[PDB]
Amino acid sequence: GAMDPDLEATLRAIVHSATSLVDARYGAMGVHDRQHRVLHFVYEGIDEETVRRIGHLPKGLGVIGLLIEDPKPLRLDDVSAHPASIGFPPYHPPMRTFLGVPVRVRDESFGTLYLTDKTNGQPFSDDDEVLVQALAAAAGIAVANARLYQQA
Amino acid sequence: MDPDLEATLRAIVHSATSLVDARYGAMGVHDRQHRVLHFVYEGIDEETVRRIGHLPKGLGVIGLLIEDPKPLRLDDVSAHPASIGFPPYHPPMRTFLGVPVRVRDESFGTLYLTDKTNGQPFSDDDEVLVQALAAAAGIAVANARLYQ
Ligand code: HEM
Ligand code: HEM
Ligand SMILES: [Ca+2]
Repeated sequence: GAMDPDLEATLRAIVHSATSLVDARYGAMGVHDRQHRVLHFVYEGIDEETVRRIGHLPKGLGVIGLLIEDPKPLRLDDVSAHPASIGFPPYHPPMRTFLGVPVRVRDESFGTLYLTDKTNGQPFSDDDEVLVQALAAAAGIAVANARLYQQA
Repeated sequence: MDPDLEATLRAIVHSATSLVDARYGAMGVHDRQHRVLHFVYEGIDEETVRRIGHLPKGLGVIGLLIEDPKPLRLDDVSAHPASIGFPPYHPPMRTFLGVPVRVRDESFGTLYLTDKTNGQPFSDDDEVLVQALAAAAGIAVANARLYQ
């Protein structure tokens, strides 16, 4: 099923603001069920043709997985050099700098919010982290409170 | 009143205020009539709150925001034609950014900030960020409304 439309609008807006305000080239959010299973994937910074070429959506593997069990923020300067990295699939843009956070409400997990490749070639900042966390928290509020499906 | 909602709305106000680096931030939630249902804020000391006495009714620029729900971003709130004025003992405030707190179906209130640091006006960036936070608040309110 498609995401509830208000939830989707809210999540795309949160991803866009996060991406813009930390000056990331790419931004993404995975929306999960309560068991960390990826349900939806919201992103920006990649053109449609490149999206078609990559083909398959992410499974929430590699570095992204770390955000789920160690729910504190993670910054890396060369994300795919991390030993948990699965690697980029064919056609995916190479990415180096990373800032990622879990999306939570209290102790419930709702997904992940992560950004890559700060445009000045610089590492993500402390201020960037704090902002990203606040956005994630807002995202957790949206997902937790989102309208559940209803038959006509 | 609702305590877990109230705490959610306060967290959103805190996020808007601190991230934009405003001195003051508020959210007002109204009924279909416009009776206030929630008014949460930060940046003003309890002593000044008592001095003001009466709660806002949602007039002036806020009223405008209720009437025409779209972002409103001003160098000087007192200079807007729809400005009603501050009551006695209210802290002076000058720069203003307000956005609706809403979902597609309905708008429930207004999230608003004043007096960005160093006397600077609120930016487009600030406005977009506040809209994103407000939207999350809008979902939380909608969910609460859904109570029978
Ligand atoms: C635009 C925002 C995006 C960001 C910030 C992002 C970031 C990342 C990162 C950091 C990794 C893993 C590095 C590692 O652990 O090896 C990854 C892997 C991956 N990405 Fe992306 N990516 C984005 C967009 C996309 C899109 C649009 C697609 C597909 C349409 C995609 C498909 C994949 C796949 C299949 C993997 C392999 C790991 C997995 O299955 O989870 N990505 N991405
Ligand atoms: C701290 C966050 C606050 C902000 C950002 C804020 C801002 C504002 C603004 C922008 C106006 C409209 C001015 C105009 O239209 O000319 C206003 C008016 C008003 N304010 Fe505040 N305010 C805050 C807190 C308070 C508090 C704590 C109270 C007292 C309980 C209060 C009481 C009022 C009253 C009575 C009005 C007159 C208009 C109306 O009734 O809605 N304000 N304030
Ligand atoms: Ca540091």
